[PDB]
Amino acid sequence: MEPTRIATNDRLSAAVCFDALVFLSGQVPGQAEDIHGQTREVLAKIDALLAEAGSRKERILSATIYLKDIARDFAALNEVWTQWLPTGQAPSRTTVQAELARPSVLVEITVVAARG
Amino acid sequence: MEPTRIATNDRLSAAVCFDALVFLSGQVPGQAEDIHGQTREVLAKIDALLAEAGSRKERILSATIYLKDIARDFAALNEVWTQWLPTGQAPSRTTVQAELARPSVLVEITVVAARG
Amino acid sequence: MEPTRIATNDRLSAAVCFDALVFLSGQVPGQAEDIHGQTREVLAKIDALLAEAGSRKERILSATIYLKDIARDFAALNEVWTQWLPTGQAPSRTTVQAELARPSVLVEITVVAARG
Repeated sequence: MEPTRIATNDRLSAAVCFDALVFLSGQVPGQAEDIHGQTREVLAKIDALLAEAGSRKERILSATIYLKDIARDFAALNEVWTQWLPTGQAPSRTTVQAELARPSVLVEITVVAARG
Repeated sequence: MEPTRIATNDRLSAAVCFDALVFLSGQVPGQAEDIHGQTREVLAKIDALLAEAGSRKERILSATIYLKDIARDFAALNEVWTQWLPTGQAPSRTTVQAELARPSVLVEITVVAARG
Repeated sequence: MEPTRIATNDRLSAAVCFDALVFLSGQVPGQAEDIHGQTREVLAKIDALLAEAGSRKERILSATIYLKDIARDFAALNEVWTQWLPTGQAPSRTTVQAELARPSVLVEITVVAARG
């Protein structure tokens, strides 16, 4: 009956759990400068937060994927994304263009998942 | 306790169901080139997925509506949207501008709904 | 087993409740023209809708924050946002750039929360 939080700072919590649902903050890349690397890094951060929250990649319910330049980077995003997903178990998905908080960030992904 | 999926490909599932919730992938138009036609087509695709997932238009919980050109197309979007909705039963809604994966796509809508 | 609605018009309901979840429509500012004022006003509108829906600021699960100009206004948004949040209880959050329905709107925030 109470939300619980993982990795809280003054602006956000990396994850909020409520009953059987896990809400992740939008994840941004690490040090990669290129789209492939950055997508890999975002997805790695998501996989770790899912684990910490009692979920897993197979239990993702929805992902919204924000690309700084969707025309330029959609193909690379899809390549890395499809490799990362568990086979036959893709979530619902929406991919749109949006500038992110820093101009060097090319990709940000926000996930909602089911706790196990 | 397990998500189920409808129309899964290598990138996404058109719908993911979990308990009493239905998460739809962002729906894009069919063959229409114009905003009115494209909005009608997106909403038709949503109505079919709601049916397949055990929901209905009256049970939509939230919609995020992405317009390639919000200044240009907000009025047309609203015309078609309000016609399509069941009377007195509009969902929560957010409408923002975002380029979609192809430049010819003017509108994309992502819905979360309650299973019946 | 049925969604309930708060403040329904022909396009949207300000809030939709379903079981223990509250889905708010994207909230836009009041009369403020500046980013600080507009953010304060959006957050005030959210706090009122949370109250009406049986929730509260401490029970927010996720927020998506849309900025017309993320480079310009991210710092001001964060200042007001962090002041408004209950201490140690920040939600999951995603902040991206998107033009809103009127050019004078600088900020719009969409919240999902847990009913108490």
